[PDB]
Parts: sequence; structure tokens; C-alpha cells
Amino acid sequence: GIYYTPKIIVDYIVKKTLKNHDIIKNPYPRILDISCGCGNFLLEVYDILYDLFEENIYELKKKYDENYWTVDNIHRHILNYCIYGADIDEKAISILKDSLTNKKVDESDIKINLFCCDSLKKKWRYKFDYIVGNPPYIGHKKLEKKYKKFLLEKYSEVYKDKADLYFCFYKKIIDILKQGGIGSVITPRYFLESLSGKDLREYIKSNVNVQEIVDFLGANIFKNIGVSSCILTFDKKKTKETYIDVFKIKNEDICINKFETLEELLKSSKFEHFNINQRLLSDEWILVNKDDETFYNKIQEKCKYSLEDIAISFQGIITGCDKAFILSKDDVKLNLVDDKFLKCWIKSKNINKYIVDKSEYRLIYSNDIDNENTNKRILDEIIGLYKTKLENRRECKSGIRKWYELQWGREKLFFERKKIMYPYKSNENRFAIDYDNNFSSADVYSFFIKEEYLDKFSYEYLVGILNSSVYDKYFKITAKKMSKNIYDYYPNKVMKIRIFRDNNYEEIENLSKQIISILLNKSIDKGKVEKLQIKMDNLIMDSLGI
DNA sequence: ATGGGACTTTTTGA
DNA sequence: TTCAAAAAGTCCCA
Ligand SMILES: OC[C@H]1O[C@@H](n2cnc3c(NCCCc4ccc(O)cc4)ncnc32)[C@H](O)[C@@H]1O
Ligand SMILES: [K+]
Ligand SMILES: [K+]
Repeated sequence: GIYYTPKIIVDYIVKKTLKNHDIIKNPYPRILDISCGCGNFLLEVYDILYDLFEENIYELKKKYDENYWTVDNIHRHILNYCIYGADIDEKAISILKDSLTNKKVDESDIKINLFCCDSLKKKWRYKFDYIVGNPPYIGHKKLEKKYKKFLLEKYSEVYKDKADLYFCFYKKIIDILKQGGIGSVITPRYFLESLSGKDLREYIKSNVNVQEIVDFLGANIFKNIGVSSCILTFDKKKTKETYIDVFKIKNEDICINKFETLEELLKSSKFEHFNINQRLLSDEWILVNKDDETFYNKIQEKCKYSLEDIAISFQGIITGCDKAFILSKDDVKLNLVDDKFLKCWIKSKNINKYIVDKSEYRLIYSNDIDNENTNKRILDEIIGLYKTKLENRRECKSGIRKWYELQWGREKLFFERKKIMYPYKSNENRFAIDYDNNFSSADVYSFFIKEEYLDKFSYEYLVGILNSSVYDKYFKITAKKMSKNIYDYYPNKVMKIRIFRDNNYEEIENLSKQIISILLNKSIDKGKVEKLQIKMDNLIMDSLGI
């Protein structure tokens, strides 16, 4: 329930917000953490504030009440007017109160601005100069549905559909930041590209100036946590600048403690830096260097079609309980199942470039079982072994599905045809032509070509360009980075891939047919396939003028 | 034990 | 009626 932010990142975020504060002009800064926990950020804020006041104590004494501004009074002043925290966990608040009280070694009742509450519901009675911290991340499966009602009603500007709780914390932080204030947080990176983050990105862009984005990509910032992180720093300062510093990591294998500070890491060869004009951000944030932007714009301008224009996309089967319906093709229980009910079944690891592995699994398409008396053996001995769990699926509880039916069986005829399949998460482009009427779960996506576009594009040509090094780089420019060496390959981005057709079409298609032919024979030569791929990459680069 | 690698279900809002 | 998105992933080992 409580996650420990690495100290190097905590110090960086606090320094980012407070390093240029003019304590003489404003000796009453309000610094807030609305998910403060045990005080990872607030205790560091205390240290930064204490040095800031002590360094200028005589200037404050001369300018202001000379009896109020003494070194002995800094501790009381910081806790009365400067440090604010909120968290739902009262045990964490109690520990943090002890820590803040123990910074100075009662006199009279020092009051500490710590609130045990839901930060998304609190009536915040003033705004803040500086806001730092690490909000909770809770996705759509793990968030309580009753709470989702409240979020959908009151945070609809950033929270719909499959959005995340931390979207709302971005909203709350922005709303209670003072004019001219600065905020700096570490959150998941996914909202930068994800479809769910579209409204949140619009909210950030139009309400704050984004100073800086640190993107750690798939690096493991939180030990033993499967999440990918970024640091955002933003302000509400009236400026004409509108330019963002982007620091994007180059090696995801780095360990965060290479230097004493994060700034040393950011300036090093481990990161690349570039600038993005916030005014030029569309609903998508394309955060790339000038070389990649030129590369991306060339391809976009050259291609007159998208996959969406020419193809029909669909997600795979969702049985709702795979162990009930998926069997090994050598399982003796398949003797009980008439072959009309059986489909070939593949996983994402079975998709290679250009062709699919031979399937080892079979799907019982139980939707075609008419009733429980004709095929009782299949229900009693195979599917019924998981009947309790099958009955807890949403559509079974509501009576839409029989307990033995697939939850989302889709349309059989979409799968039983020539089509292209690709894994939903992969390190690289792997688009394959399926010749074997393979079915799959939602870890594999499929598309087929519209009939009116068959004379312009063939499957062989499509897998040729889509598997090229050019298109691998092109897709990853805007793709959603999930974890180390993993991108989402989902239709909401895959179908936006733009394609071209020019004088090189026939030779690209012929090279693709050679590759497929080699990949499908027995005494397979790996090597010549690579040479043919290099030749095709040259044709594609020639076509797109790169 | 931890940190790194292989691999990916079904719940859920719309 | 029925689509497709979602990693504080999950799980294993040396
Ligand atoms: O995880 C990092 C830190 O964030 C703290 N924190 C988590 N959620 C909140 C919150 N509102 C959101 C409430 C979400 C919720 C709703 C219903 C329910 O049944 C259970 C939870 N407001 C303030 N602090 C919060 C957390 O204690 C921890 O120290
Ligand atoms: K004075
Ligand atoms: K990661």
C-alpha cells in the first residue's frame, strides 16, 4: 500500500521545485504533498527549507519583525506555515508527525498541517506554491467500483473508461497550485502515449506550462515493482517560453545510483536531451529528437493510406477462463470433442516475423454446443471442472451467457480466413500471415484487408514493409512503452500506421515472398533471409526518401 | 534471497 | 449486443 521513492529521485524533485525560491521576497512558501505517506518528500523539504531560512536569517531579521526571525524560531515557523501533507493512512500520518516533531530536540503545542483524509475529496481551503510527491497508481481492474462512480462524476475531465487513479491526482494538483507555483511528481509514464491519457494530456497542456519531462522508459526505478516511471515538472508562471525539456533515457539497464545526484545522470551519456514546443503538441505528444521528427514527418507525408483505411482489425477470443476451454492438442480428453468444435489456438510467442509457428493447443468453441444433454460428456468431464469460476463471469451472472459458453467468442468467420496476426506486446515488429485459420486470445491481434483494397495491397507486401527495420523504428516513435524491451502493439496505435505504394511495390513483394518461402521449408537457411531483409530495407528507405 | 528474464488473463467501461 | 484497453504486470530461476 505504501511505496518508497528512491532518495535520489526525491532529492531531485524537491530541488526542482525549491532551488530558486526567493525566501526574502516570500518567507511563507506553502509546500504540499497530497499522498505524503511517511514523509519521503516532506522530511527532505524540511531540510531544504531549514537551510534556506538559516542562510538568510539576518536579512529576514532586518527586513521583517526582528524578534520573529531568529534561528531558534525556524523550526516552529516551518511547521506552522510551510509544510502541508495529506494521506488516507492514519498510521503513516502519525509516524510523519513524530518525524517532523523530532527534527528539533513540550514548549507550547506546535501545530503541524497534516491531514488524514482522501485528497481527492478534501475541501482544499487555499492554494499552494509548491506541490511534490508520488501519487497512488490504481488501474481499472484494481479500483473499487463504488469509488469509480465518484471519479466518473467529479473527475470526468481526466477520468473515463480505462483511465487510472493518478490521472485525478494530476487534476487535483493542477487545480490547487497557486498562480506562479511549481509542481513536480513521479507517476507512471503510460499517460504520455496511452489512449486513456488523451483527456489528461489535454488538461495538462492547456492549464500549466510543462517545464520538464524525465522519461525512464522501461528502466526499473521501483525495486520489485512492475511499473515504468516518469518525472513531470510544471508551473503556472506567466511566460512566453512554452518549451519543454525532455530527458529520455538511452540505456534501460542502468541502475539509478550511478552518481550522487540525478542531475549527473541526466547530463551524462546515459540520457539524451531535446526540446519540444508545448504549443505544437496535438492530442498526441510526439516527444522525439529532431532526427526522429524529420524521419517521422517524411513517412507521414509520403504515405497516402493507413492500415485503418485498408483493413479490418479485431481482438482475439476472450474465453473468460482459458483452462476450461484450451487443451493441448495431444490431450486424450479431445477424443470426447467432435472435431467440428475444435479450433487451432496460438499464443503471442508463436508469432514470428512473416509466419506463425504450428499450433500446439486447441480451443473448444463451446458456443456451438446446442444444449447440455447432447454433448453431456464434454460439459461434465472438461468444461464443468471449472463451472464455479465460469459462473462468476459477468455475463454468466447476468444470464447473457450460459455457464459453458465463451465469454467473448467473437465471430468465427473472422478467424477462418487468410489474415495477418501480431503479438499484443513485443520488443519488435512481428507481423505474420496466418494460413491455418488460427484462433487466439487477446494476446494476439488480427486484421484482414478490405476487398476494395486487395488490388492495391497484398498480404505479402504488407508483412514485407511492416517487418522492416524502417517500420520497426517508425512504429516505436509513437508506440506505448510498457516495460523493458516491451511495447504495446494494440490496434489503437497499430491501425494508425501509414503505408505507401510506389515503383518499388513489386520488388518488395517479391522479396517478401522469397523470405516466406525460405521460412516455410525444412532445411531452413536463417542467413539468406537476413540478406533479403537488408535488400528490402534499402528499397523501403529508397521509397520513403530517408 | 533479489534482481533479471520470458511471457502474457479476463475484467471492465462503453 | 458485443467491441477493445488495461502493466505499482506475474512468475520463475540462478
Ligand atoms: O500509494 C502512495 C500513497 O498514497 C496514499 N493514498 C492512496 N490513495 C489516497 C487518496 N485518495 C484515493 C483513495 C483511493 C481508494 C478509494 C477507495 C478505497 O476503498 C481505497 C482506496 N488520498 C490520499 N492519499 C492516498 C497511500 O496511503 C500511500 O501512502
Ligand atoms: K527589522
Ligand atoms: K519497468
